[PDB]
Amino acid sequence: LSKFGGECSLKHNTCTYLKGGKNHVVNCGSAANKKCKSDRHHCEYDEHHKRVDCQTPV
Ligand SMILES: [Zn+2]
Repeated sequence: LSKFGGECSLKHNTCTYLKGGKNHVVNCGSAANKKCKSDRHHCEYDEHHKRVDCQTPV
């Protein structure tokens, strides 16, 4: 698997995702369409393309 799901922190602006059954962290990004806008919202990290999305529900 190279796309990982998790939850974003509104205060820290980060995506905490599961990889190999353990929590890992990446920053969401600072732009209006990238940052975490709702606490504990779903996020996805695509490790293959090095892209994170802290705003799409799917
Ligand atoms: Zn490729």
